[PDB]
Order: sequence, then C-alpha cells, then structure tokens
Amino acid sequence: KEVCYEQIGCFSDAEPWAGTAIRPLKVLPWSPERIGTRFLLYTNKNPNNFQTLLPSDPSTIGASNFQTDKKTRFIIHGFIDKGEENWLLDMCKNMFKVEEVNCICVDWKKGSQTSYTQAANNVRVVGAQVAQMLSMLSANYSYSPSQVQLIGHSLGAHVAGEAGSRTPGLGRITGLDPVEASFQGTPEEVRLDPTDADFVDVIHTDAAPLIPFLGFGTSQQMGHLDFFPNGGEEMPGCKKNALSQIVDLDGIWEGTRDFVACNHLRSYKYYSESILNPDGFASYPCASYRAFESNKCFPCPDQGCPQMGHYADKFAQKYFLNTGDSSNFARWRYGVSITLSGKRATGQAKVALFGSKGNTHQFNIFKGILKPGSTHSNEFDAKLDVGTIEKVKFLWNNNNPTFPKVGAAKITVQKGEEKTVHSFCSESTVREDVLLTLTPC
Ligand SMILES: *[C@@H]1O[C@H](CO)[C@@H](O)[C@H](O)[C@H]1NC(C)=O
Ligand SMILES: [Ca+2]
Repeated sequence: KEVCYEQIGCFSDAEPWAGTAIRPLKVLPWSPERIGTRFLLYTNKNPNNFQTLLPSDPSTIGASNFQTDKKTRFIIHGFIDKGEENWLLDMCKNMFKVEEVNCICVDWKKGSQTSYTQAANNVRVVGAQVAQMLSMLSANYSYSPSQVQLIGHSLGAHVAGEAGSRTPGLGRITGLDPVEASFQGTPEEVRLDPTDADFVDVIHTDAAPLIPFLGFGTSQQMGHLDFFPNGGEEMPGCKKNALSQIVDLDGIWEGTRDFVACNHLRSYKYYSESILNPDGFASYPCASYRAFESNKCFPCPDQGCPQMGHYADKFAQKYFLNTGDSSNFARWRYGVSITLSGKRATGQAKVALFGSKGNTHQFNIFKGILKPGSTHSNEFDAKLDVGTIEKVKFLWNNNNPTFPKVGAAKITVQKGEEKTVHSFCSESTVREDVLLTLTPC
C-alpha cells in the first residue's frame, strides 16, 4: 500500500518501513492535515510571538521577519512531557542572547501523541515537510541549506534525519537523545545517521536498554561526533523508571501511561545551556565511561576537546564528559596530584583551586592512610574555569591523641584544555579541617 501527499511525495509500507522484524507493523504516515505541522518562526526582532511559515507558500517568508543573510535553526521536538511545551521557544530565546538568527520551531504534537508505531511513521511526513520548507527557501530565495541546522530531540531527531536525507548539502543536524525503537538496525534511510548532513552531532542521555530499564534513547553512535554526558544512560538529578520486562510504548506516547522523561529530556537541557556556555562542556574521547571515570582519558588530546552541544561544530570516536545535576550543568575538569607531608594519619585529603577568574569548592582527592612522602591523584569536575591558577588550598578531615598535622609539600594541577602542568608547594602542615595554602613553585 502507498499514500501520496501533495508536494511531499509518497510513502509506502514496504520494507524497511514495515514487514521486517524491527518494524513488523504495516502502518502508513498520517496526512499533513491530520498531523497539523506548524512552522513557528522566532527571530531577535520577534523573540516572543511567532510568525507562521508555510512551506507551500513563499509569501509567508516575505510576510515575516525571516532574514536571508542569517543562519536558520529549526527546532523539532519529539516526546513532550507535561510542563515542557515551551522548551523549543526557551531554546530559541537563548540563541537570541548570542546571535541574530531565524529560529523555526516545528510543532507536530498531534502527530506524535498517538501509538508509537504511528508516531514513528509520522516522522516520515514531518521530515518531508521540513525538506519541503528547505527546497522552497532554496528555490524562491536562493537560501542554501548549508546555512541551516536542524535540531531534533527524540523522535524529532529522525524527523531531522528524513529532512536531511531529502535535502542534499544540509549543513547540520544535531540529534538530542534520538529514540532507538523502530529505528536501530534499519537502512540509513529510516534513521538519523552521518549521511543526512555535512555535520551530524549527537547527544545521548537515556541510552539504557528499553527492556527492562525503560530507556528511550540509543547507545549506538549515530553521527560524526557522539557525546555521552555522564555515561549516556542515567543523568545526575534525574529519577529513573521502574524496571519491567513489559513496556507499554503505545500507552506512554498517547499519554496514558506514566513515564519518567527526565533522562530523555536532559539532552535538550544540556544543549540549551551550551548555547550560553561556549566552554562549559569539553568532551574527551575515551573507550568507555568507566575508563573516563577511572582517570584514563584526560587531559584533552593535542588538537583539543570538542564541546558537546551548540559549539560542537567548531571542532575539526565516543566522547565523554560530566555535567552538574541541576542548572548550569556546565563543568570544567581538572587533574591534581598531591604529594603528602607532615605525619601519618588516616583521612580524606581535599583540594580547592584559586585562580584569576575565581575558585572551586573543596574536592575529594584521596581517602585512606595519608602517609608523608606519598603521592595521590584524581580528576574532578568543578563549576567554573578558574582562569590562571594562582594558589591551591589543601584540607584533610580525619577518620589521634597526638594531634597529627598533615600537609602537602607539592600539588601539581592540570586543566583539561591545556598542555602544561602547574606546580604549587608548601613546607607547612595543618591539623584536620584547617586550610593550608600552597603557592607557585
Ligand atoms: C518558487 O519557485 C518555483 C520553482 O522555480 C516556481 O514554480 C514558483 O512559482 C515560485 N513561487 C513563486 C511564488 O514565485
Ligand atoms: Ca538517514
């Protein structure tokens, strides 16, 4: 069977769309009018109220604040959680704080709020409509798709994939936690993949297996650059879903079943913040999140670390990094080596960096027997880049009738984005819970 819609062509239920083991059900995409796709344009001139654009009517572009001399960024959603309807606009608003741009929100909510197989297939049509908007801009306004980025969250990532597939030379597609079900294992035609655009960057935030962890995202690398903040499966500050061998995808997408969307939505929360923090998400290539957490993949490679999020395009396999558990998710990773002094004691040795741009909190470096003349290292993610490190503060908390004094004769510090190391020293020691300051050496 095949359905054909005006100007966007036809869609069949032939393989790989259906009739396969990965996509068993033969379901065709709803019509453009049932889906009700809307292209809402926001620009710095009109940051609060939209102007409606129609891909079949060039005049809407003339009757809008659209600028042919600016970049364009489409925001295409997927799963909408209660209270989350304004996220796309919230994201455009952050773009306006750093650039003059045409921000088009693509709302196709009616087409997404139905059974999963139907929502998955409706993606085909929405992506064809986005490609339609792009062919029209190209045709009637000589505006090249190289000047466009498609940001697709969840099912929207595959909507972007489709658009790219249909629009040769699209500059960029950012996938924010692309859904896995009905897309993994299919020909590149069905899913977002590197061939959909000149640069495809992907953020994974809910990649644990659907069964039984109810993870909506994918573990599979899908772009030129793939980022797995906090490992990509569980995000700090997010509650998780109760396990189950039986998941009701249809019920969750039609909005009748409970679902903890926190992990799935983090992808766009981090992207939105990255727009405002150009250095807050340095990412490190690593074999696994465990190797990263075991201090095996730091500092940044010679050429630098790519930023996860908005500025990932500045960069010329798997990338890891950590974020905060709440807003200003931005973090900067540092490495430190403490050579102990004073007397033997058992406890938790800590360090805080004080630089030109500010200082960090105290971070746990090593816990155990603190023996003079020994050296221990660790890496931690702080809340800011301290700039030039001017001094470091050592502190230890004990776990002794002689009131031992523990110190650090030397602390070396390594900023993730620098090639050199910085040395700080002291000949002093302090008692538990007393701050010792080390100076340059
Ligand atoms: C847009 O370009 C197409 C293809 O060249 C043309 O058929 C159509 O009439 C143009 N639209 C308008 C409003 O001129
Ligand atoms: Ca594709």
